[PDB]
Amino acid sequence: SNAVNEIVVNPNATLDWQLALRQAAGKTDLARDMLQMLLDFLPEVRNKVEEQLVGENPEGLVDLIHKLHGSCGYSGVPRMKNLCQLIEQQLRSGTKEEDLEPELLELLDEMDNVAREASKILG
Ligand SMILES: [Ca+2]
Repeated sequence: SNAVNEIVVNPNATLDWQLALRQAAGKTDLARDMLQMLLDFLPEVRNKVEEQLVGENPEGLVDLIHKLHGSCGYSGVPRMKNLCQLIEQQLRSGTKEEDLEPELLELLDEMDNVAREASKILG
């Protein structure tokens, strides 16, 4: 099927600011900076994921997804973090990379969703 999942069950599945604060010593400034740094990293990941999706077989995909997974842990982006877990764990279990295209497309979508939520959160 061409379809991927576009249902986000609740906007806190995209950005959970109370989770973000809980991971940043309860500090607004640190949670701010960590979210900013995540947003500034996403385009590098987007570009690699797009290359993968069009058959360029880029080097370093799983290691970059792993890095994004870790980065998510410093903030509060549950859907994104879990997408990274799905992608990496499937890749580690030997799944052909082409089979994971739906999750890669969902990750691209979630990058946009996170940016939208991030642009509002501190007002
Ligand atoms: Ca922590």
